[PDB]
Amino acid sequence: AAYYRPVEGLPPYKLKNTVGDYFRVTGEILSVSGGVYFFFRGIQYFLQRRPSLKSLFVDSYSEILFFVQSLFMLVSVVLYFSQRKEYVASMVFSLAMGWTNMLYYTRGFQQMGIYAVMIEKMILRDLCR
Amino acid sequence: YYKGQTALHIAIERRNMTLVTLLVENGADVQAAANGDFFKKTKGRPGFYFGELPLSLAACTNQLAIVKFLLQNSWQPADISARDSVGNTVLHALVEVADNTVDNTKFVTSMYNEILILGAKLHPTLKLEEITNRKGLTPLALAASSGKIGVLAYILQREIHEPECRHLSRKFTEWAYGPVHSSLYDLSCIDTCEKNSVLEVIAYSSSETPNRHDMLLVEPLNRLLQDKWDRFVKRIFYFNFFVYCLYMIIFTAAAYYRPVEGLPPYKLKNTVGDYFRVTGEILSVSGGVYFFFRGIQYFLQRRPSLKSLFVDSYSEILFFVQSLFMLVSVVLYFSQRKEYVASMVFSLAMGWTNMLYYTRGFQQMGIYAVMIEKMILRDLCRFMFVYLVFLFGFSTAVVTLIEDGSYNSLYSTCLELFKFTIGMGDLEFTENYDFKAVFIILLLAYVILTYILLLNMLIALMGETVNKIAQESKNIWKLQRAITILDTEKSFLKCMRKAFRSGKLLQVGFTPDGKDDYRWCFRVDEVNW
Amino acid sequence: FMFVYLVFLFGFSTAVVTLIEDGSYNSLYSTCLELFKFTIGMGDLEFTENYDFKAVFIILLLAYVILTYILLLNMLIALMGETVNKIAQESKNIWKLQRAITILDTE
Ligand SMILES: CCCCCCCCCCCCC(=O)O[C@@H](COC(=O)CCC)COP(=O)(O)O[C@H]1[C@H](O)[C@@H](O)[C@@H](O)[C@@H](O)[C@@H]1O
Ligand SMILES: CCCCCCCCCCCCC(=O)O[C@@H](COC(=O)CCC)COP(=O)(O)O[C@H]1[C@H](O)[C@@H](O)[C@@H](O)[C@@H](O)[C@@H]1O
Repeated sequence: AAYYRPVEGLPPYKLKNTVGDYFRVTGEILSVSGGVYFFFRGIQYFLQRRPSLKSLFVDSYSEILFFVQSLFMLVSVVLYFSQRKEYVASMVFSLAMGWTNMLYYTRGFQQMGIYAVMIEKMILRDLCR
Repeated sequence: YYKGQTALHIAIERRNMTLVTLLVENGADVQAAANGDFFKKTKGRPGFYFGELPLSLAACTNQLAIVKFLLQNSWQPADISARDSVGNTVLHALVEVADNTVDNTKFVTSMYNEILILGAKLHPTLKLEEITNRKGLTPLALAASSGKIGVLAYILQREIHEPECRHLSRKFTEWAYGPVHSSLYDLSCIDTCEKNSVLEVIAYSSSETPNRHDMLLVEPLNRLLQDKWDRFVKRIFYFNFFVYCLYMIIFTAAAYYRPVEGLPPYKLKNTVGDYFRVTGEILSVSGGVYFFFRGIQYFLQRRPSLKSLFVDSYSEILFFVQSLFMLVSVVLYFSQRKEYVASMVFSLAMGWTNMLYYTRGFQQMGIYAVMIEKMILRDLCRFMFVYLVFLFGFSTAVVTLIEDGSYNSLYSTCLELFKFTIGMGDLEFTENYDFKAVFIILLLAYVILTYILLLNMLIALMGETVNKIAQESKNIWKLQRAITILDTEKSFLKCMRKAFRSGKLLQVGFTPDGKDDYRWCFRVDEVNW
Repeated sequence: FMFVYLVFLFGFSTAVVTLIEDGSYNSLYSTCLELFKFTIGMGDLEFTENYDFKAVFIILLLAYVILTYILLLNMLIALMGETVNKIAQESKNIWKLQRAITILDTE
C-alpha cells in the first residue's frame, strides 16, 4: 500500500473506475486497522500492569515499540485527512519500525531467539557507551 | 499389558533374592515369554525396553548372584543364548541398557565380563559373543552402531590373564623387553565382518548416533585408520586430487574459449584450436557424467532420509549438483539455446569451490575447511534473517519516501543500501527530493544499525563459535578421513584385497578344543616403566 | 587462508569472465582484479553494462561477496583471535630464545 501511494499533492485522493485504486485503498484500510489494533493492545498492556518509569523503560521494550509504530500510523492518518503531504514522513517511519519489529517473533525459535536477544542486549549496553 | 510377568520376573525385579531362590528351586521356568506391550522397546512411552527374558533382567540389574545361580538349575537349566522377539541375547541387553557414564560403564563392563566368561566355561563350544540379533548385529556392532561408546571401548581391548581364558581376550601382551611392551589386537570384524564391520557402522551412521565423532578416537581404530592412510590410501587420495585439479583446469579452459556466435551447436573447422576446444568439452562432460553416476551410487547404497540427507553428506550433494548443472548445460547446448552458458558457469563456479573437498587428508587445511563449513551453516541461517529484515525495511522506507514523475524501483534502492555493507555507501544518492531530513535520518539509522552494530556483532559471535568448536573440528576431520579411507578400500577399482593388516598370525595357539588359532593380530609397541 | 581465498577468487573470476564477452573487463586478469577489489572495500557490483544474463552475473557477484567479504574475511579475524589467545606464552619463550641467540652471536 505504501509503495504504490499516489504522487499528487494535497490528500485525500479520490477513487476512480479502475481496479488498482480499490486494491490500494483496501491495503490502506487493512494497514490502518492493524495500526489501531496495536494501539489498543498497547493501551491494554499498560492498564493491566501500570509499571513505573524505572520499570517501564527498562522492560517491555517490544510493547513500547509496537505502540510507537501504531502512534506513527495514526499520526499519518491524521495528516492524510488533514490535507498535508507530511503523512508520508510519518508513514515510512512506521513502515521501517514495522519491518524491524518482525524480530519480535524470533522468540519461539531457539537459535534465532538467542541471537536476537543477544543483539538487543548489545544495542542497549553499547550505544550509550 | 504385562504379559509373561511371572513370579520369578517380579522377584528378580524387586531385588528379593529369597523369592528368586525359592521360585527357581520350586521349578519356575527361565524361558519366560515376557512379551507384553509394556515390556517392549520404545522407552519414550511407559515401558521396559530390556525385558522378554529373565536372564536379561538378572544381568541388567547388576546382581551377580542370580545369574551365577541359574547356571546349574535344579530342574531346568538356563540358556544364555536364548533370544527375545528381535533376536537379542543377554549380551545385547547389556549393551542396550548402557548410558555412557562412568559408574554405569563400570557396572555394565563387570556384568558383561562375568556373564561372558561364565557362558564360555559352561559351554566352551559356543561362541556367545558372535551371536547376531534380528538386525544382523553382534553386541560389538550393536554397541558401535547405537552409540554406546563406553561398552565399545571396553570390548575392543578386553583381556583375561588366566589359563584357558586368554583365548577369549582381544588384547594381548605377548612380548616385553624391559620397559617395552608389544601389544596385540585381534581386530576381527573391524576391517570386515562380511556384512557390517565396526568401522562401516560407525562411519556410515544416520547422524543420530550421539558418539559417531568420538568412537574413532579409541586405541585400535585410530591406529588402524592411520595405518591404512599411510599404507595405500594416501597415494590414491592425492592422485585423485591431482586428477580432479586437471579436470577443473580443462573445464575452465574449455569454458573460457567458448565460441561467441548465436544458436549452438557450432561446427568444427580445418583449424587446430577447435579440436582442442571440443576435446576439452568432451572431457568436461565426461567428468560431469562420472560425478553424476557417483552421486547416484552414493544415494542407492545408503538411502538416507530427509532428516539425514540435508544434515550430512554435503560433499556428495554438492558434487551431484555440479553434475546436474553441467548436464542441463549439455541439454541446452544441443537444444539451440544461449542459456547453456548460465548453467555452465554455475557448474564451473561450484567445481572450483568444491576443490575445498580435498583439504581432508591435510591436517591443518582440513581443520580449517571444516570450521568454515560449520560457520557457514550455523551463521548464515541466523545472520541473514536479521540483516535482510533491516535491509528490506529500510529499502522500502526509502523507496516509498522518494518518487518523481531512477531509484523509483525497490531493486535499485535495495542495491544502494546493500553497498553500505561493502564500504561503498554514498549517504547522498538523490537530490532535490522531498523530506531531506527524514531521508538522512533513515540512512543514518540504517548505517548505525547495520554497518556499525550488526557486522561487528557478527565478528564477535563468530569469535565465540570459533572458541567453542576447536575440538569438534578435529573429531569431524578424523571422521571425514575415516569416510575417505573406507570408500577407497571398499571400491579400490581393481577388485584386490589390500585391507588386511598382518596376516594369519598365530596369536593364541589355543582353543577349548585341542587346536591352535590364527586371529589377524595387529601389533602396537608401547613403552612404560 | 590464501588457499581458500584463491579458490573462491579464481572460481568466481573464471565464472564471470566466461559469462561475459563481446567482439574491457573481458580478460581474466582484469576480472581477477575487479573481484579482488571487493576485499579492500572498493567493489562496484556494477562494473559491466548491456551484457547478457544480467541476473546470473548479479547472482554470481552477490554470492562471491557473501562468501568472501562477509563470511571469510570476518572468519579470519575470529581465528586469528583464537590463535593469538593461545600463543601468548609461546611468544615470550621464543623472544627469550631470540635474545639468547643474539647474545651468543655478539659474544
Ligand atoms: C526510524 C527507525 C528506527 C528503528 C529503531 C529500531 C530499534 C532496534 C530494533 C530492535 C528489534 C528487536 C525488538 O524490538 O525486540 C527487543 C527489544 O529490543 C530493544 O531493546 C530495542 C532498543 C532500542 C526485545 O523486546 P522485549 O520487549 O521482549 O524485551 C525483553 C522483555 O520482554 C523481557 O521482559 C526481559 O526484560 C528482556 O530482558 C527484554 O529484553
Ligand atoms: C552459485 C555458486 C554457489 C557456491 C556455493 C558454495 C557453497 C559453500 C562451499 C563449501 C565448500 C566446502 C564443501 O563443499 O565441503 C563441505 C560442505 O560444506 C557445506 O556444508 C556447504 C554448505 C552450503 C564438507 O562436506 P561434507 O560432505 O564432508 O560434510 C561433512 C560430512 O561428510 C561428515 O559426514 C560430517 O557430517 C561432517 O559434519 C560434515 O561437515
